Amino acid sequence: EVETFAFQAEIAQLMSLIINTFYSNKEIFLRELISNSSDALDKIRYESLTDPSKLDSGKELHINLIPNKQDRTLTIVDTGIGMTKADLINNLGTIAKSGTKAFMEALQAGADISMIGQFGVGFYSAYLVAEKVTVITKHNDDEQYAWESSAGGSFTVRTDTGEPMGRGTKVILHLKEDQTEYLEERRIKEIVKKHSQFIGYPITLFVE
Amino acid sequence: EVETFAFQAEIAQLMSLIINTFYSNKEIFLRELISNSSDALDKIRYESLTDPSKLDSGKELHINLIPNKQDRTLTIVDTGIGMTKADLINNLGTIAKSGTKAFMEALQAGADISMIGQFGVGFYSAYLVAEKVTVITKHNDDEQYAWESSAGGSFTVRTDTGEPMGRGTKVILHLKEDQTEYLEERRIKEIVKKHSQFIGYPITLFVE
Ligand SMILES: COc1ccc(CO)cc1O
Ligand SMILES: COc1ccc(CO)cc1O
Repeated sequence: EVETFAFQAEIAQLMSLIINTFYSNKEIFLRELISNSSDALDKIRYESLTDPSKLDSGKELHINLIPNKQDRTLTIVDTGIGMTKADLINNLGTIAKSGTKAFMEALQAGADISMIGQFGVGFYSAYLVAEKVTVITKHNDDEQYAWESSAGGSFTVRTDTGEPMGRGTKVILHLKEDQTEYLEERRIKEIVKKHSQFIGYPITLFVE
Repeated sequence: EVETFAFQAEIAQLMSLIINTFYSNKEIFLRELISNSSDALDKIRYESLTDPSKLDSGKELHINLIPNKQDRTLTIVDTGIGMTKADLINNLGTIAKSGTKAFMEALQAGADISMIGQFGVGFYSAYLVAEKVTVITKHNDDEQYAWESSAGGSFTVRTDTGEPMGRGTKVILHLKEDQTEYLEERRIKEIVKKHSQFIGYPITLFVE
């Protein structure tokens, strides 16, 4: 049982734009995914200030970076707040239609793709590097779900009976054939150091 | 009926540090307050996607900048989500103790005060320019409250029976004697243009 949904027109346009614009500085995708992860870790920390049972699903607040050259995947795992099914369907908890609008008009006033996260839709930068993106998420208030899209106007949602994760979000990036540099330890380290050096949670880069 | 609370030690330390460090680039305060405003406007927009009655307290999503040379105040008004009394007491909805920690260790690794918002405590930059800060807030789920602090380790909270605001947050900056440049139309315009030019909500600068 997989449900299939249409992107809103504006999100589908943002995805096309990210896929089709010539734009070399693709590396920013990782910074955007890590920021999303950091935000979501903040949220479950905040909630726990007043209800410490929120952390019964896992006390450790962190980010893992898991490359796999065999599968051609880069996985970003957080133990953040997670998303409900509703949040997942509703553009991964974003205000994506109005974010896309403000981003498009910025690209007019001399902005570039790297500024995507200022418009609150930095998730979609995944599509600079990935041909397909799988999102596994678990929120305290809901079940574990898998979201999936290879773009082209539609995404799926299914209840995930894969590995329970306890709480958080896992972004699986099925990388384009020409973007495997993002599987290299050296290169991931460099991008993390460049763009993500003041993140307030441990970021562990796994090794193969 | 005014309640008086002690800052957590770490927040009191952050406030001292902002007050006491020699640091010329004070203008960043406005960017930080506007970002907070933008975040809070995003939140009430998000909520409204699924419950349009959230906007019964006011449909218009915007930011006003109100200088007053007579009172020596600069007011930043948003129609964002607002804060509950609990959020207000608990460091204006922030994870300020762990934010302060990460900011302090950054200031070690060659970071500067302007990077305060990356640690999620950019509110406290108000204290670059203001000797006293009053926060009026109204959340859909609570009453209107006034928060007040001139730093020195303590803040007050009272239920505000002043002008009903419907929904949002109002930051009143009682400016230091030597910081009145932030009341000048020209200067506010310049800072908004410099630092806050891709905010996705109208920002109206009032005139005297
Ligand atoms: C709310 O949590 C999240 C939401 C979206 C994303 C996407 O990168 C990651 C998260 O951790
Ligand atoms: C959540 O709303 C807010 C919280 C804190 C501040 C502080 O600048 C402004 C807001 O609008």
